[PDB]
Amino acid sequence: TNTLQVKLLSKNARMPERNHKTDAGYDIFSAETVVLEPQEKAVIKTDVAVSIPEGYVGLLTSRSGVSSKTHLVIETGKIAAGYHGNLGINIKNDHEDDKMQTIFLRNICNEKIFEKERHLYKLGSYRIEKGERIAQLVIVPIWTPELKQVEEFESVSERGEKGFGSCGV
Amino acid sequence: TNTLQVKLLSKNARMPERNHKTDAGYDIFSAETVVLEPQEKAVIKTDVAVSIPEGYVGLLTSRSGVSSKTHLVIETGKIAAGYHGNLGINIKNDHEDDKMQTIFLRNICNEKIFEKERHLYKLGSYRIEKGERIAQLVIVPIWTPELKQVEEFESVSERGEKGFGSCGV
Amino acid sequence: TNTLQVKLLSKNARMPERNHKTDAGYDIFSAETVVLEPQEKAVIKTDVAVSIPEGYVGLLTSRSGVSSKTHLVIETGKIAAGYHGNLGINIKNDHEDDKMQTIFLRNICNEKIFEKERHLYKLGSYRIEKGERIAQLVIVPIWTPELKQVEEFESVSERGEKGFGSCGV
Ligand SMILES: O=c1ccn([C@H]2C[C@H](O)[C@@H](COP(=O)(O)O)O2)c(=O)[nH]1
Ligand SMILES: O=c1ccn([C@H]2C[C@H](O)[C@@H](COP(=O)(O)O)O2)c(=O)[nH]1
Ligand SMILES: O=c1ccn([C@H]2C[C@H](O)[C@@H](COP(=O)(O)O)O2)c(=O)[nH]1
Ligand code: NI
Ligand code: NI
Repeated sequence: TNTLQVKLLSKNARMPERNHKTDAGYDIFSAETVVLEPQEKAVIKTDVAVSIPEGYVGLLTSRSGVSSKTHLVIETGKIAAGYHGNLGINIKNDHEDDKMQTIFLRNICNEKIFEKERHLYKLGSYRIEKGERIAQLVIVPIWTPELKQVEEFESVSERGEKGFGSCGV
Repeated sequence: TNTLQVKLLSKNARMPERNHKTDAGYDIFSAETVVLEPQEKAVIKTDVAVSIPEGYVGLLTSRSGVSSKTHLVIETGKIAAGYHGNLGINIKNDHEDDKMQTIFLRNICNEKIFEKERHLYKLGSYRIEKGERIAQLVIVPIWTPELKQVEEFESVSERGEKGFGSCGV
Repeated sequence: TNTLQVKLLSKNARMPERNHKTDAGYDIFSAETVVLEPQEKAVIKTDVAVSIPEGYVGLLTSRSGVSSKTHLVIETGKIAAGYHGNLGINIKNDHEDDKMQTIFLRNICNEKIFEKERHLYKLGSYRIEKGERIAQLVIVPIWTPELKQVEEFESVSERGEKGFGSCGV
């Protein structure tokens, strides 16, 4: 079959988008407005549920814009088949806590947020607005064979017990 | 074929598990007991060898629990076909070194470890116990065609030389 | 078809390599010489363009050597089909800014760079040389079905609305 089922869990949820046939995955939006201070960790709720069929895995991963411009680090989530719960974005503000203060929050593009009401924030703080495009979902097929414990392998390769950790060549 | 070969390299090794037909990959366990101080890097040995056939790649990656609860960051390892050596978990404790001390170690769930014997640790330190479930392996098929150097591409797309780095839209 | 088209954008560009039939992906080289101070972010240009066909995605990802030896963190780039622009390596030097000074730069293998001309650098600084092998590209097939909004899913699974965030079991 060529259909994926999507359940919206609230009015704050936004439907994933795949504009262009050339695009790899689906744009994921935040359903929460959240301020992340330097070094702070959170799981941002999308209020979106997905039904991935067997033989596939979803990759809830970062986008080039947010990750390259800001210190907001998204850990790629392995969305298993059958998981019909709320998709959470595993995020960390990886800006260092330098103990310095500023009156400007930063957006998901590293642009300064101008406010009428003046407030003091810790330098390196970000704000993710409700409805903002911060992640993407890329679904790839998986191979899940039966495991067999062996003492030696059937086919000896030309790479072998090497080579973990090779820099400089 | 629908079989994957697994070699245990020591008695400390633990067999990877795929409970449920709905699960994406295989649970990987640590074979070492290791204390990671803030900002410390290590390669944790599993004492497990795997024989991935050609046309596939293994993804030695994080789990939602450990990564969301703790500052333990696992870099996804690309397990090549033919690599029959020890699978190492590329890990870093990404807690900041604030120079502060505590008498509590943190486990892989960010819970405080209570000890009868009192010791002073640096705040943000974690302990990975031998046998603990800290990673997972997801095997996906790969496309490895022959490369052809061109001056211009055959099919001009509608995405084009764009678009790297787009935030805010 | 079993062919991938590659365009070199400058003389500084280097052709991706896939030595051995056992290897997962293609070795990517830097086209820039760049010094990254602690906590600094950059997008390193490869001056290499690729034409990935539809039904596939490229994974511009780290290698075991650089990532395990150094604090240089590469965020895996999702190279979409049709993207014919310059492939950029999304990188961050994740060494902490301890305010300390040294006369040695570190290479991509964490080895000290010896210089005839003496200079003062911030401790934790790295230098990526033009032509150095720092990344790899692994191409995997993608599933991109049509989306259908539902109120409830057709097939209820045995995993269910669980289980996000499970450590310690
Ligand atoms: O960033 C993430 C990671 C995981 N999950 C969901 C999907 C998985 O099916 C489930 C369990 O994750 P693991 O513990 O298997 O990583 O949690 C998310 O929603 N977001
Ligand atoms: O986290 C990792 C990364 C790599 N490898 C193994 C599998 C690869 O076949 C080999 C070489 O890795 P690269 O240098 O190709 O990344 O090291 C691991 O065991 N764990
Ligand atoms: O590290 C990266 C990430 C992305 N891209 C390119 C490929 C994508 O087609 C395009 C858009 O990226 P996203 O915004 O979709 O992540 O930028 C890179 O060259 N390097
Ligand atoms: Ni990944
Ligand atoms: Ni950090």
